[PDB]
Amino acid sequence: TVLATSRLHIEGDFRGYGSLDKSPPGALETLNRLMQNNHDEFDMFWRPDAGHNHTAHSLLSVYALGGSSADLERAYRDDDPHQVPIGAVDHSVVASLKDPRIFIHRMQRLDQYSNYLRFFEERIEARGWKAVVVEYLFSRSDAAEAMLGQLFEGAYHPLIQLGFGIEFELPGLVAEGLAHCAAHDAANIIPFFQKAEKLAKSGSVAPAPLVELYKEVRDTEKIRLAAKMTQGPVRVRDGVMGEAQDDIAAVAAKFQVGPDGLKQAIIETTSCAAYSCGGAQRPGKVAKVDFFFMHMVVSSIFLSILARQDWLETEDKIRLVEWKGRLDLVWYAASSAPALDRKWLEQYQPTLSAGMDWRALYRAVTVEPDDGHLAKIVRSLKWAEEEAKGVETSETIPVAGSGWFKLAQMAYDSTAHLPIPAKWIMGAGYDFLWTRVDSL
Amino acid sequence: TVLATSRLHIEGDFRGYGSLDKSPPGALETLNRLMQNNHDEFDMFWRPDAGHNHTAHSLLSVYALGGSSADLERAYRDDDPHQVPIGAVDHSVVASLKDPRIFIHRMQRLDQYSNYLRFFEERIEARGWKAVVVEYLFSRSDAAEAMLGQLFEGAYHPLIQLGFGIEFELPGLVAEGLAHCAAHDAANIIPFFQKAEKLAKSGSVAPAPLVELYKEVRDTEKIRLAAKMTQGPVRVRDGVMGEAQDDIAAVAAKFQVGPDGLKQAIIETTSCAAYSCGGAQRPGKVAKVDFFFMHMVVSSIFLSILARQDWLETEDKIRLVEWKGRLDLVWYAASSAPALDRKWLEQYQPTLSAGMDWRALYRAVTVEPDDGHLAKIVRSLKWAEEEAKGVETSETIPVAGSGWFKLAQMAYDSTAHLPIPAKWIMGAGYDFLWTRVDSL
Ligand SMILES: [Fe+3]
Ligand SMILES: [Fe+3]
Repeated sequence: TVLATSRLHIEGDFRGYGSLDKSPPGALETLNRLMQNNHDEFDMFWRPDAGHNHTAHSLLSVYALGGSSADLERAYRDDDPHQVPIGAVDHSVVASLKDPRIFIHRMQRLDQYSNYLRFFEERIEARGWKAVVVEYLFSRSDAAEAMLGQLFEGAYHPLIQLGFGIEFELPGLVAEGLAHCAAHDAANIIPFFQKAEKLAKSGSVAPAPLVELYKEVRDTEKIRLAAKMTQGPVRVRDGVMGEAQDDIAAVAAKFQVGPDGLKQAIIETTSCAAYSCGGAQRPGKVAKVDFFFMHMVVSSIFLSILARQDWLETEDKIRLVEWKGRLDLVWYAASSAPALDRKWLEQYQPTLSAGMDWRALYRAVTVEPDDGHLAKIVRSLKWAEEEAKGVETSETIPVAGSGWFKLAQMAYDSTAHLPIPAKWIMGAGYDFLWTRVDSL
Repeated sequence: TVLATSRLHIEGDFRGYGSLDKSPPGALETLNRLMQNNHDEFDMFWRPDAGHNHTAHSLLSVYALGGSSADLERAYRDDDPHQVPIGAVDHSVVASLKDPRIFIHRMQRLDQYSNYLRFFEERIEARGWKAVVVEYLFSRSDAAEAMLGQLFEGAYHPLIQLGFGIEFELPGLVAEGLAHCAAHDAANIIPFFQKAEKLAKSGSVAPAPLVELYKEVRDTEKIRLAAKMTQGPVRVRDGVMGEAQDDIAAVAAKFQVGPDGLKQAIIETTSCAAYSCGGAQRPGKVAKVDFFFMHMVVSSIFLSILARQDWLETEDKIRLVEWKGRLDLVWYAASSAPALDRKWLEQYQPTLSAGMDWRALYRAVTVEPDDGHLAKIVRSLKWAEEEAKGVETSETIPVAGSGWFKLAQMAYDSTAHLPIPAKWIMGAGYDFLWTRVDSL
């Protein structure tokens, strides 16, 4: 039986957070065709590590930046490597997932994506997508607490997938996000979240600004050196969580958001993530942006979007921002906690993007061969500028004002005209990775 | 203390199995300097999966094919991505490794490579490389039995590393190989070897020709479909061993070598591996060689070399070839057990390599940008021609005579002038991987 949920159709003139120029005629038709092909044909996971399908992200971000049909076609073709046949659905597995104990038991296995997708499309057909999201992420059941930890997995890819689904109110894409969240392999971050939150709610831990928690991670040798360069995509699971889970959980417990603090906590987390990207440069080297710090920035727009959902309690919004800010510390550790300095972004001189404004940089991004991360980071940075409107740099807000566009320029300048593997440095704290980077 | 073992000096006439032209003057001095630099500066593992450092393989193979200094420098620069800083040695761990229970206990952890290297260099300094290899692979201690399974790990890279060391009688390279063997992460192949051998020695399993065991793997649906395309580097651990270990153990138990069978078993295993490579083609597609089948052929020369060692008993030689032939069945399964047909290699018309002899193919391979697999597969095929001199195709020997060189031509034609990722098909049985291969 075909479900109306399985049909992804964007209609009306909503073109995304941080949108500037409207896409020219033809773009929406192209977007709907490609989003549906990707939905129907392709799995969420194309390899065991760092194998998230970015197709939907690249399409929606290029549309939000005002890309034409041909720019969307480029985005789709550039993500050919992310596109592999979707796994066969086992319909008796899908029936059995109604049982919360079987639902939980089958989580954290990549090969279950297509079974969770059918399950969530059926549930969303029966209830709204809103009711299903509350049931499976925010209802405090054993299932939903596991799902909430899973949401941040793999440097925030489930969060990003559900984010887009919620942003465009696309039921089928919300199903993609929930199924991604359920199936994502575990980095042993759930006990990090549980231990950090317990300490945070105990009354034994005084809050501290996030900027100081980045510093504690760097200054704490056991934590800074927990990850190893050659652990690659499993640095969090085998390093930070393997060796220092309790230690970094105690640091993370110090990130505590007051009941009126949701907006400021989004700016604080986003500003620190942006500081990460801009601030981890080396003397005598061209600017490069850390691949992981870039995921910390791209995911920030989805905290802003979830924050404006009327069906979601303020306390759940705050909880999302707390957990994201705490895992930002883990990703900072996994890059070997590089020294950050406000000087690099302040002093940065744009090259390829010299003299561009947002509209010209958006345009330049729509035509740039890329897997979608460029469009995603520049859109997050435009949105951050609006979120943090009238907030200036302070001891606790390291990036603000003209900083947001400067980082977008740096991300464009340091990735344009390069093959994918050369675009982003894979852990700015590891000295050896800077020997493969150009000297000024 | 500096060990004499730590210094790699290749001196004098010996230039490798299947060698033809002598390298011109200057090459030996370049080879010694680069082999030493790689030995002292770089780890064995540069990422957690498919992360083996091929630098020593690419150098020694290019030398054996008669490459000059410039060709060896090319080989070294092409393997730049394989070259990351060698791990800090813990000297108290090194002293503890003399205890066989601590030895066993720290096995199968990649980050121990440098610790096992220093241990094996100290032991080889004291006793000689030959005594240390017998002790740690062939003495049937607990440690040696675990090391013998590890030898075949990651599609034969420890076997290859040790093989080169034994071939050039290079103490320090023997130590690299034994340390690689100890540290390699486990794919759950040890229980496969144990189960297959217990069945073979039981008296209850009749021997069958290897080519009929490839057929049985293909024709047993539970074995053929155990591996999944998107399991990628972990198809063996999570697919063939995860789902079908007992099943494929029972097939592999039928490969049994009699006490006078060593030479014919090397020829049989090498011929079935070559047949894998040349025979897994598709109608209407350009020829491509499977990456894993290529590893099955390149490893085959090191069985021939181990077979000629005076210090190793015939029993042990026979046991190596048995285990290798049995695990070739597992790698065949992991590529989805593609249909094989002798017609493809029989009918193949060389393109780039048309009209070349071995000397000209060797010369062309010395200059081809590559990570070392091209030089390794063409040398194993030349050596296979020598090993199998006077053996013709039969019901059990599916490739012989002119087929060895014809496969070397196909490997050259199908990989030359392509970037590394386009060179070898990563599982010839998976229909989807052929949609990215050029049509005729
Ligand atoms: Fe990503
Ligand atoms: Fe290899």
